[PDB]
Amino acid sequence: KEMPQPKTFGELKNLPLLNTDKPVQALMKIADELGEIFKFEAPGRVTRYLSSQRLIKEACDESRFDKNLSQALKFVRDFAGDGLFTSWTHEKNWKKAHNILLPSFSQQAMKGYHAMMVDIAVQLVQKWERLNADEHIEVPEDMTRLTLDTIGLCGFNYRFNSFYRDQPHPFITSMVRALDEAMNKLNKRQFQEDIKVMNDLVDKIIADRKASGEQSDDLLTHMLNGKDPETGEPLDDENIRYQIITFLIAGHEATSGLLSFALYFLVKNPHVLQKAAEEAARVLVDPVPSYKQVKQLKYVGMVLNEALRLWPTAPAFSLYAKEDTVLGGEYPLEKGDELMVLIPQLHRDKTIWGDDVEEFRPERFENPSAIPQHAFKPFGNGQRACIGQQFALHEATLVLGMMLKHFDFEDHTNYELDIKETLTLKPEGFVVKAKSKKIPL
Ligand code: HEM
Repeated sequence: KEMPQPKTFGELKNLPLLNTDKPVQALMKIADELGEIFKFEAPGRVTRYLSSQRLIKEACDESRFDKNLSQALKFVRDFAGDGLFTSWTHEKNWKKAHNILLPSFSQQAMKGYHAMMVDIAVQLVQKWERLNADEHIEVPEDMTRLTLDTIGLCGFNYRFNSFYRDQPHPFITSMVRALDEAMNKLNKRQFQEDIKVMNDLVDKIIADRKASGEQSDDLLTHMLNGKDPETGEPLDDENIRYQIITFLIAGHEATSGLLSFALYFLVKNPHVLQKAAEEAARVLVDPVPSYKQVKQLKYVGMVLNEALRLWPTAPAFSLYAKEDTVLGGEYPLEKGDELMVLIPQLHRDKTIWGDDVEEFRPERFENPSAIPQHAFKPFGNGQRACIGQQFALHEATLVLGMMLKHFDFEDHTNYELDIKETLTLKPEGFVVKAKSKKIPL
């Protein structure tokens, strides 16, 4: 009835406990010790971290709780503005952009993005085909080049050409710098300059596109042509800019993390790699994968969901109570009280997944309808769930399928998993060697 709480440090309350490079991983250990709910205080602030499916299912009831803008999201809003990710559900622009963009992110819409995804995926595979025998792959680095360039191409038909450079395109440098600064706040001169670099490029492309009248298969065309069904209003140019920034900010790192963790688990589990590779060989019979082929990569899809189970790459989200309510029959909350969903702990709930939760077993996802509601939430919840979920999974399934078709992989360093935390998670320093199977591409 009384909620556990970890060590306090006087006026600093619990804050010193997150004085670490790996706060989510620290929080998982606190959850291991304290159980399914604990209080966590800082000077300004109180939240309650939830870890069990029993309480998280209640937290996911949208009549009772809505998305909160956590401090991290408030700092990100300095450059992501009122784009979808950093808006309250009640802001007019959240609803407008959500209504306009939702069908442009459906599974069906992936058919329209597929050619541009393949363009970047082929660039990645060709890079690896072109390595000499003495060389190796920097996995999260190459995965981030791929996802950034894919979201730039599908997002606004802009080529960052990340596979042509050691130093990233200057927009990328400013975006990555801007993100780091917002996370570190949890400089100012550089922050403003980096914001300006982002707005300038994105505003220019928007202005260029409106001028030429060109129609493309990208999200920018959808946003220039879209009208909110409720009001009949379009998004204005400022908000369109924030959405483009948001697709890059929200999408690039979580998706490259997922591809990196999935390859990690595959090289650490050779039997699973071989089963995934046999499927990729059977299904991807053409030098350029089709949309329909990617959809037949069922076990690759299971591999990706099981990677998201263990290390969901956007690991926590924040909610507030809409009205006074009692959580789990035991914990009274007041209107506005905050909850944090700790997704890696949720995904380790032994009452749902059985005792073997640390084991990498894609077969858990063989029958998606036996996973209970709200047991598996790597893309968040309800109407504030990831709008990019189909995009991320189509991209990851395509790319992983191709990697497994085209190369054998060696964990040549016997890499020890080290999870770096930013807004997202990734296996820092993960490296492999890939030997080409010499299959046409
Ligand atoms: C595997 C990769 C990804 C993961 C694990 C992921 C995860 C998430 C999660 C957990 C949220 C909810 C945030 C919260 O409740 O505060 C979210 C929201 C969002 N994501 Fe993703 N994401 C991924 C990829 C992407 C991609 C590629 C894009 C864009 C193309 C994207 C765009 C967005 C947007 C715009 C939102 C806000 C949606 C709204 O609230 O209306 N994400 N994502």
